[PDB]
Amino acid sequence: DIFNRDPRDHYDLLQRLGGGTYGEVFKARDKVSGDLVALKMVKMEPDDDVSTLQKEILILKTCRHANIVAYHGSYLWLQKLWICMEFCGAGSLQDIYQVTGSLSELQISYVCREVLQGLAYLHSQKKIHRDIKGANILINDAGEVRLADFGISAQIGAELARRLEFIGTPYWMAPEVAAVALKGGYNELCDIWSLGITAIELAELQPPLFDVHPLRVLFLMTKSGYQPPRLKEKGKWSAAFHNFIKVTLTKSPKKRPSATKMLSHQLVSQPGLNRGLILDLLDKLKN
Ligand SMILES: Cn1cnc2c(-c3cnc(Nc4ccc(N5CCOCC5)cc4)c(C(N)=O)n3)cccc21
Repeated sequence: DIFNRDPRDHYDLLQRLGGGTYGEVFKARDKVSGDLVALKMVKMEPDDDVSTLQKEILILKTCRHANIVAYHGSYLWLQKLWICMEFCGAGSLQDIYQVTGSLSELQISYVCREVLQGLAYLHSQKKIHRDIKGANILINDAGEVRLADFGISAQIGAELARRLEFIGTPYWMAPEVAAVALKGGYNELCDIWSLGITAIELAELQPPLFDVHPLRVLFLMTKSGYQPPRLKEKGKWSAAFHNFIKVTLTKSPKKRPSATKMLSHQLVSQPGLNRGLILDLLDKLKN
């Protein structure tokens, strides 16, 4: 399950794909088969013991869904944990929309249906993703949509920095999460709000209030009179898209619909939503 060797023994490391609080991701090629993979490297600390690593690796290996990037294996070498996973050729939806411009309503509908399928699985497994945003939803060359990981709980190494990162960038978090370090707590329905913000992000190239200082956003979003965000151009979008934003962005978590409930919403249960819509989007990259 966890190899005691340098990942360089089995893989040719190619370009750095990106990074963040979750670690550094590299594109790699299997030396024998020639197949491409992604390797995420995380620096281990004196508290990351192998018993805890073993426990978290078994969860990484058993949490499997078609809409979540598949785990392939792992290596622990010179205080660095490397996680081998499926390679998503087109990168994240953020990498895509920062070239193509805004996604169409149908493209957003398909992405939301695919993400809701992933979230419904994670929630049935008593997990909360807590990291839904365009940069964390990956696309392969076939137009398939996959969550980069199962969220903040998939983090082995530097978990606290990743868990607290939203405080400096809270734009995608539900009001109940933004009320950090207060009595409230939250549940899996915070993921539904984050999916609603993400649908705005794909339509507008940034989440609502992205230009506002993160500490002012935390302050406003948790005020009693906070009005949940809306799409900026009423006319460009249909009544179904406006309603999907209205219900996913319900301020009270006790009134917000579940991932399974959202899967029957008119926007995501409509005919013709398939990977072909994202193949059309990836063709825009060529020009
Ligand atoms: C939280 N979080 C966010 N991202 C991840 C990832 C992660 C990140 N990037 C990936 N690939 C990738 C990135 C960029 C591009 N370019 C294409 C051409 O335009 C420029 C961008 C291509 C592929 C992959 C993967 N599996 O392939 N995974 C892994 C783990 C956690 C994560």
